[PDB]
Amino acid sequence: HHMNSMALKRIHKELNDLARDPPAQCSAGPVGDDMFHWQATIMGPNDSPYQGGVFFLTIHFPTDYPFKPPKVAFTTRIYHPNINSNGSICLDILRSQWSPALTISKVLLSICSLLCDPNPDDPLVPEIARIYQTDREKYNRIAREWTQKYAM
Repeated sequence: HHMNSMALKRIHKELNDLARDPPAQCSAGPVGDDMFHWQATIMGPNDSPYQGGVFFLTIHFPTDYPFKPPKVAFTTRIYHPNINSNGSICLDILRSQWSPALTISKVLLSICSLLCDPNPDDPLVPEIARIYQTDREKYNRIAREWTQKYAM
């Protein structure tokens, strides 16, 4: 017979790799004994208006990982064009551009990259995209305000 544990082995591998080479601002791991449900924490990137913030996420790996992406959501509020009040993240690799070559460390690094470099032309929060496009000084000030309001 078969053992059906290859997703679990992949997730374990990815967890061990994460400990040895952490994406710098980030921690992540299983909530308790369930390897398919993780929590994560992202410290606001230093050259970003989220500096000083601590943002919590949930990660749910599918049973057929790595052949489908993990489902990742923010649980902390953030002022960003691509992350909505439900914590949903608009990031290509979590949708059409997922590859089984990717890993949770790559996903966390890409979220951090998104925090630094929003994609305002593919928004989940259209006002925040508008402010980003038209008045970056205002965007950074409000993003700092919200970091202090919700993420510190």
